[PDB]
Amino acid sequence: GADDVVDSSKSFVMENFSSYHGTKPGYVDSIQKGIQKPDDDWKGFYSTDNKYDAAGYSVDNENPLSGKAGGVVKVTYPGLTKVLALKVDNAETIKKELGLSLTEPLMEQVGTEEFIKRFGDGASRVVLSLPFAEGSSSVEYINNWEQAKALSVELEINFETRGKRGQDAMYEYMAQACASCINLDWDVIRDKTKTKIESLKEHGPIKNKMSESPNKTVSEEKAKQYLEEFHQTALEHPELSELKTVTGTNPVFAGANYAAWAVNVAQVIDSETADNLEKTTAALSILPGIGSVMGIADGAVHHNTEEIVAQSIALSSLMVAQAIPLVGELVDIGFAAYNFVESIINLFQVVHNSYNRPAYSPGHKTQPFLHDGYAVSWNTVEDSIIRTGFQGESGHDIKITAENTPLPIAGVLLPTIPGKLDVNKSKTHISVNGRKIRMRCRAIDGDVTFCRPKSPVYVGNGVHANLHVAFHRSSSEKIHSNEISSDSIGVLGYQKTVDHTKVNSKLSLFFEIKS
Amino acid sequence: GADDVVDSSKSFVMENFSSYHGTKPGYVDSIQKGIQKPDDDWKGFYSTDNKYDAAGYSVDNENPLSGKAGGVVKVTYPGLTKVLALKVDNAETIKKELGLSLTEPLMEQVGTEEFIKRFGDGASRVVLSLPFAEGSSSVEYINNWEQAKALSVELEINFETRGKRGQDAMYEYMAQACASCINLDWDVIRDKTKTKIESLKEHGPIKNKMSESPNKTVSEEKAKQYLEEFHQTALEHPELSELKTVTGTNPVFAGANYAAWAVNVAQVIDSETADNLEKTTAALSILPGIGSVMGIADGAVHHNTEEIVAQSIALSSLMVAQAIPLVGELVDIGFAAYNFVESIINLFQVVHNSYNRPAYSPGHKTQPFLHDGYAVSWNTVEDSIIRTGFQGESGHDIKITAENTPLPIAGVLLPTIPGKLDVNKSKTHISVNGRKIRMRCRAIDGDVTFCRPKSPVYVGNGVHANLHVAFHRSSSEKIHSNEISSDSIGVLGYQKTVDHTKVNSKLSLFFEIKS
Ligand SMILES: NC(=O)c1ccc[n+]([C@@H]2O[C@H](COP(=O)([O-])OP(=O)(O)OC[C@H]3O[C@@H](n4cnc5c(N)ncnc54)[C@H](O)[C@@H]3O)[C@@H](O)[C@H]2O)c1
Ligand SMILES: NC(=O)c1ccc[n+]([C@@H]2O[C@H](COP(=O)([O-])OP(=O)(O)OC[C@H]3O[C@@H](n4cnc5c(N)ncnc54)[C@H](O)[C@@H]3O)[C@@H](O)[C@H]2O)c1
Repeated sequence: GADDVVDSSKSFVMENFSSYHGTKPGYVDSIQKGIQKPDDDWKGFYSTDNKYDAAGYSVDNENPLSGKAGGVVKVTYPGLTKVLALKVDNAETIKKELGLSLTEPLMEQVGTEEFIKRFGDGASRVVLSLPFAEGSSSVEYINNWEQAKALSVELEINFETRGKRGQDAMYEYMAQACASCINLDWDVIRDKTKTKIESLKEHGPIKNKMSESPNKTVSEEKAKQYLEEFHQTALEHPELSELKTVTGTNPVFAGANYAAWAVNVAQVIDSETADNLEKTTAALSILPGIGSVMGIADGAVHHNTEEIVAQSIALSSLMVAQAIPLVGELVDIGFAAYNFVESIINLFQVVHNSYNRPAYSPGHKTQPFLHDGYAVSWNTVEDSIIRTGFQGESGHDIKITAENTPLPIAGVLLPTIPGKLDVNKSKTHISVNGRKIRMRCRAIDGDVTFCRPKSPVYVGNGVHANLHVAFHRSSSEKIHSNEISSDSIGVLGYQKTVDHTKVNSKLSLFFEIKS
Repeated sequence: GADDVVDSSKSFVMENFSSYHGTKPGYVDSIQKGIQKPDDDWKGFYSTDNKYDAAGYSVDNENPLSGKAGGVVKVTYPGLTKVLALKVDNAETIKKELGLSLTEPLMEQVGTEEFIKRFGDGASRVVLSLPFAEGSSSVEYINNWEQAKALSVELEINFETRGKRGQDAMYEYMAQACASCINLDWDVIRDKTKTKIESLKEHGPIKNKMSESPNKTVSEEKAKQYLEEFHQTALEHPELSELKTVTGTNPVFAGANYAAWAVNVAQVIDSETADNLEKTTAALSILPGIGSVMGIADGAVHHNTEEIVAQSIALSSLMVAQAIPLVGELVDIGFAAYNFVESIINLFQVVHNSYNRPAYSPGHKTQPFLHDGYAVSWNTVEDSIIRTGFQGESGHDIKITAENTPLPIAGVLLPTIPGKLDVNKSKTHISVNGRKIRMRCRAIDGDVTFCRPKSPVYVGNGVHANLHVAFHRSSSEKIHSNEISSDSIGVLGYQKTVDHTKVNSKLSLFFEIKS
């Protein structure tokens, strides 16, 4: 009953149990006067244990994208509060398993004396606990509206009082979460951006380059052509010197990408959109290629300095202005320097926040490694863990497929500890659409066993494989932090005779040793 | 104990319990005389319930790729046999949970009187049952060597007696599994191939085109250039007319791809490799681009006629011959018409076998939909099922990420049955690296609700999202086969103002209604 829906390991009675609530502009002051009710099973006051998670619930409901953020308040229950952690979020299952009345709203029942007597363990009330979200270690608290009347409300922060532009106050606060960490000063970036734009517009070669602008609707291919030369010319400016160095190698940061982005923007911004930050943001947010200007690629935010960020934004701003008359419909005039910059700043902040949050990189846990047309991932989280300290076997499933045409899997490289952790050659195989292919595994240079499929393996649209790696433990001795050669399994795809040195496509699955 | 490792639902006592075993050339006749033993926990005789799965175990152990296939025999146990289905393949877990001696080999213990008395349910012996493989509905039987001595062995098929070339006899037999079904006559294809090659070599314009071959080591870029013109010229031949029509539209079947493939082959075939079928096959099997010649793309085998397959193979054969002197190292002479054709035929057969086997297409069950840089999939099989016939809620997790740079998720389109099956707007959200974004969902034209994220959603390397769709059932009435608008959920990525008509990247997740 209660075992099916309640997580005892994670429930607890606490004195002065505190949590956080994010609220909208206009209510930061009135909410500190008291919590009050402004499916039914879930009608309740919502808080979280994470204040920066609370912050995300503070944006003006009618302008969720660019709107103003209100604040975060701390709500404390005096006395003893019982946090009942739930293993399911289906209310009928909860009411049933907890033997509750299958009719009255779950939350309504949570605030009854009987319910508090039964699962409160002496606490004055009960607050439901649920995981905040997939990919979050935060929890979500669900307070019964009546019991919530006992909450003491204190202010955490009022983003509006910080008097900063856009959602700068909210994002810089959340950034406090990680003290890597992208902790940028947007006031500094906002100011450098304006200065740079100014210096660029008022610039000999740039103004000269502008002269040659067809300054009339031209074809898209000609637009990009002009834009790529403009970009090249603009990057010579002393103000964009660092950006010239940082964007020199990675192809994602090339001029063609800036030009591509610039024309794409100029194309979707009509006059009414441009005269609205919310409308600009919604328009820009669905465009591809924003990574070229943000300097984000290969899993890293490369433009992580106020100086380089401001040069990148100033650069695309100038180009959007050039692109508007060639492939647009409005007066680039303000847009490029006004809402374009305001909207893009906001988007950077959204993406920087994502990378500041703890997340699994490709090939880790059940997160896919996408590369060369292939998609590989550990079938389950348990699969990605190699347990140690016992004599025995273990199996590990790795899912494999390719996007379209049939691509080969040459085999798989596995890290070992010869004697302690070995490949179990008889249980290691790969099934392609069910055809269980046996593998010829051989120890190679450097504590790695290379296993090859006995027959050809190809994956693609409609064709998938399950790589089942079996390992053998010769002793109970725990593998130690030096023992295994590496922390990944390497699935090898096709062979490319590139760099005059033939090599395979490598698809890595990262593991952790435990127990 | 036994509940933890034994699947009662799938175990049974059967009279004359039969199964199949695939064996190597040289043993098809001697194995019919009796089963006899030629980790330890798993030492046993191996059979399966699928004869075409058995067939795959018949290839000459020293030439697993191109070698000769022996046969399949049927092994029958007289009397009553108890098939004990196992829920785990870890022998220590089995011996422990079944209270067996944790020392003696599991299989050794399976052939004891005591063990047969305990779990045989009166049957003369016990055979272990295990799922054959991930992606297979077949089972694997594990016979105790001693008890296996009672088996009656009958012949199913001897591929060698069929007297066909390569592994034609084995693959055409397996093809019998699906009676779509690629059931090709390789003798016919082999014969048409030779005829076509002949007609091409002895052909005015082709011979003329050959004349102009630099016929000496030229650069790779020049090689492809010559090869693309040669290809174009060769496709005009009356013998390759159908192939000219079938390869006209899909870019994967273009001449650049044939030329690319041709030079890639010529590049990896040295003399010793070329004089060995096993070595040729192993060499070719790791090359990319085989889908252009097989005519396989977008999840379908397009070249599915003996006529069109033979034209495709004849065409690449001619080109490999041209590519050898330009970007190779041997005498194209025999290779292109000898082992090249033998090896490629084998590879086609491997891939056709994959597509003949039941498999889940992208976006179905936990199989990923890969498109436009995004990777999306149902978190679990249960998620991909929408259950009906009850009043209540259900949640469905969809995993989302993109390969590299930050790409947007505009929102998600969901099929409904207004009144009966609705979107639960309060529980439907998307978490990006943990940031739980709420969604504005609105009913639109045609029994579809479009939900948009309240704030910008971008995914890419290091950034992932979990789309959690919540549905609401207003009555116990079962959704019927006409009710829901479609069988998929459509996640929308970036917007491309292509075809002068702007559209989003569409990523579909296919579901099934059940219960
Ligand atoms: N806002 C949060 O901190 C928070 C925390 C965890 C989860 N959530 C999630 O967000 C969704 C909606 O929750 P929500 O709280 O933003 O919205 P809600 O739908 O409950 O609306 C209540 C809104 O009115 C405001 N309000 C103003 N004065 C109040 C007062 N005196 N007492 C109580 N509320 C007052 C709240 O701040 C909130 O913005 C939830 O269903 C849950 O998924 C929100
Ligand atoms: N061959 C099959 O039909 C079959 C079926 C299901 C699973 N498997 C799998 O293939 C792996 C190895 O099994 P396997 O059977 O190919 O190889 P094995 O390692 O048990 O080797 C025995 C080989 O010797 C042969 N043999 C010849 N005469 C025999 C005789 N008189 N009695 C018994 N065996 C005789 C068998 O045909 C087989 O080819 C298994 O571990 C399992 O994963 C094989």
